[PDB]
Amino acid sequence: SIQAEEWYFGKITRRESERLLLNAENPRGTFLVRESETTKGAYCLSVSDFDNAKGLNVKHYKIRKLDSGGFYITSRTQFNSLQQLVAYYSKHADGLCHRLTTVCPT
Ligand SMILES: *C(=O)c1cccc(OC)c1OP(=O)(O)O
Repeated sequence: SIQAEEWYFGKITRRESERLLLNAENPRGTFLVRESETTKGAYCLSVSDFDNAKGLNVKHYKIRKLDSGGFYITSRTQFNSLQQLVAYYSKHADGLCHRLTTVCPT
């Protein structure tokens, strides 16, 4: 159950995800997963970042889910569940702006 997950914010808008993530107290990698605004069946991983060029900012990554079963951001790297995907990206930055660190505070 992905809805049981504390990092799953469900049906919130992209603007709302940015409002929650653009809090000065959020370190790099603060994140949440929400439904995509327009892609049916896809989730969206919203992640905070920070650098001297952009300062505090937010990145969004589409998470696909196949009827065939797998969840992924890139088709080359798939998982059996959204939870496993989140766990993998909490250890590997790979192509993301930062590895996932802590769940976005309400
Ligand atoms: C996720 O689906 C996603 C990925 C990349 C960019 C955006 O919006 C900027 C995004 O959020 P969405 O709700 O528009 O799909």
